[PDB]
This record gives sequence, C-alpha cells and structure tokens, in this order.
Amino acid sequence: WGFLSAVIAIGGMQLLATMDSTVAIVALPKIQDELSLSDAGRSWVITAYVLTFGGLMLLGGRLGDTIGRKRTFIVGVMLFTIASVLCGIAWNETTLVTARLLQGVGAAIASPTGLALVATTFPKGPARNAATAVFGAMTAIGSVMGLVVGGALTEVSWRWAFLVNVPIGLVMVYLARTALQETNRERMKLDAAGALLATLACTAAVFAFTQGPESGWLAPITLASGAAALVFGLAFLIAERNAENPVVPFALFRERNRVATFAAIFLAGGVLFTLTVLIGLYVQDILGYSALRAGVGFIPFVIGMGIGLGAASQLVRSIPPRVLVIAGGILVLGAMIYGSTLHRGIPYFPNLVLPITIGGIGIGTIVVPLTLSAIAGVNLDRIGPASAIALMLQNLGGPLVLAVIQAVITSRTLFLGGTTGPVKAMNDEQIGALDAAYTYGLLWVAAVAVLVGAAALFIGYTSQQVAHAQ
Repeated sequence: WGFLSAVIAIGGMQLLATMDSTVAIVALPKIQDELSLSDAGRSWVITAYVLTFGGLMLLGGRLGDTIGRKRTFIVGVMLFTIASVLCGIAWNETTLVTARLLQGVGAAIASPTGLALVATTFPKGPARNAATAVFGAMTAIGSVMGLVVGGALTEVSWRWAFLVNVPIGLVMVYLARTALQETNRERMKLDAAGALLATLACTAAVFAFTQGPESGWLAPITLASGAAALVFGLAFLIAERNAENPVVPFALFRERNRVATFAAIFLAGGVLFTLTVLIGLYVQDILGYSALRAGVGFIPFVIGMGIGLGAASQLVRSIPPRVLVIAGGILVLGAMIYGSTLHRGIPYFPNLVLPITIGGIGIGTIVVPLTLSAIAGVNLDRIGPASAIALMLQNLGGPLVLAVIQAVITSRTLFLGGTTGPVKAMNDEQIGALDAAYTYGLLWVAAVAVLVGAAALFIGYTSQQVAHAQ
C-alpha cells in the first residue's frame, strides 16, 4: 500500500529537474519580451541553473550522514519551491538570476540524494527494480508534462509557466514528509577541505562547458576556464588522496566492472541527451508542429518508455544485464534506422509514431540496468558519492557529444547548402539539405550508440549479483 507513497515521493525530484529545464527553454523568448533581457540575458538565466546544478553536485552527493537523508531531500525541495515562486514574482534581471541560482542549488542538493534514497531504501530485489522503473517513468513524465505546460500556458503569462512547480512541489513535500522513512541514527562529519576544491573544480568545468558554444571554443575565456578546472581537479586529487572522508572515493574505481558501468552510463547519457535534443529541434523546426501538439505527439514516447521500462524491470532478474543493454542498443539502432528515412511532409502515422515508441522502448530497456548497476550494493559510506558520480557523468556526457554532433550537422548543412539563422532560414530549397544533415547527424549518433554498446559489453556484472536478491 505504501509502495507508491514511497516511490513517487522519492523519485519526483526528476519531475522538477526536467520540467524546469524544458519550461525555461520554451519560455526564454517570452521572458525576454517581458523583462528587459538580451540574448545574454536568457543565456545567463540558463547558465545560473547549470552552474548551480554542476558545482554543488559533488557536495550535494556528499551531504549525507551529516544533515541526513530525509531532511536533505526536504530542504532541497523547499529551496526548489521557494526559488521557483521567487522566479514567478520577479521584477528585474538580478532577482531572476538569484532565484535561478537558488533553484540550481536546491536541485543539486536534492537530485543525487534521490538515487541515494532509492538505494538506501528498497535494499535489493523486486523493490529496487520496480523503483528504478518508477524513476525512469518519472523523468519521462516530467519531461512530457514540462513540454505540454510550456506549450500551453505560455500565451497567458510565463509567471504561471514558472509557478506550476509550486503545486507539484508542495504535494511532493506532502508525500515526502508523510511517507519517507526517517534515517537511522548515523552521523559522520565531512572534511570540507577537499569538498570546496571539488565544488570549485566542477563549477569551473560547467562554466567552460556552458560558455563554449556561446562564443566558440577558440576564445581565451573557455581555455582559461578549462585550465583552471584542470588545476583545481589536480589539487583536489592531491589533497583528497589522503582524506578520511573523500568527496569522491577511489574504492569504487578499483573494480573493472564499476569503471565499465560508469563509462557506459557516461556514453549512454550523452547519446540520449543528443538524441532528444536532435528530435526536439527536428519536430519544432521542420515539421512545424507547435509545442501544444508536440506534447501530444511525444506522448507515445512516454508510453513506449513506460512499457519497455516495465518489461525490463520485470525480466532483469532472469537475464544478464549486458545482453539487456545490447538488446536495448539494437532496438534504438533500429529506431534510428527507421527514422533515417524522414522528410518534411511525411504522414503522421505510422511513419513517425512507430520509430518514436520503438526508441522509447529501447531507452527504457537500456536505462533500467544501467542505473540498476550504478548503485550495485556498495557500502553505505560510498553510496552517496556513487550516485553523485552517476548523475555527474549522466549530465556531463550530453553536451560533450552534442557539441561535436551539432558541429557535424552544421558542417553538412554548409557543404550541401544552407544558412544558419532564424526560422525558415534562406530560400526553402535548403530545407531538404537540412533534413539530410539531420539524418546524417542521426547516423553519427547511432555510431556513438554503437560505441556505447561496445563499452557496455565490458560490464562483467552478473544478473544474480546485482539485481535479483543480493
């Protein structure tokens, strides 16, 4: 009976974690029209979120056994809700930026603790797989609902588009306070000496990654940011190798299977984020369907992820995870093969819905065992850092591959013929070249997914080890 009141309560962080991002991406032009904001305005609006989501990632993950688990999650969602309502009640660029900074801080405090909590509770067995499936369906539902809300409630006012978090956040705090088990008495202080350095290094890395595409990688600013990040990481390792409670322990890095799983998660998250960004741009640019109907169109994506997620969570206990990841990669590869023959003006069904739902099934079947094996029954002192590492890699993989994939797409557009700019660009004869470039980039994404599968083949974890009982 309480299984639901636990699973939605724990996993609902991803709801806001994706809803806020999608809604902001949708409502950037409305906010620019409303408040006296330039392109750098919305640029820093999103930059604040990414900085406070990346920099506080490691410290947020380590913020356990010091403040607690349930209290950490509750303060995270409280900060998220307060920052969102401050975004709703805004009158200047500075207050909006401060609200976004607080939002990112709260999200970074809460999100790693989500995986830490779903690992601490539901020790091992059917509960863990069902909870991971709930996690995947949760992030999918959050994404689609964010798209729908951004499409629908934008013509009225963006204030509601940012305010919609407060009801969802409030009901989430209701379930979290009511139906989240209090942690046992286990207190342990953390050494901030390495923690501050790691936070600064992650902040510099996210700074460089965000400022790269804004003005190119050739500018000295991004090179200086990357150099600062590298020296900060070097100092962090130097001062952390002999730390009693390191932010990122090396104990999890002494097993080949764990390194393989982390590399697979990094590459798979990158390929997934690139895939969804590409499909979103394709739907919102060439097909011409606005977000109000784009949400309905992407509903089958969520249905496919749900069915594939349930299937994978059911059959993990009997089939090894490596072949499951390989089969999910094959299904996603087939989805890309089917979608490679896409042009403007194609019939809605079954030309488009079938590849989307196939991709959803594949994404679910690959995201069950990867996040099931990232938390592979480590000792409770490192489970938090392990979840923080998993989320950090999942977020970091995305832009790393998306930058090069979009560079390839733009190069193909230039070579075949086209212009980079606003909607409809140059004369309409280049839209076909743009679809060809998008399909070529899709094939490159498929090659990256092939690399993902090859790397995940190295995962030597057996199904009976981390999945079934212990």
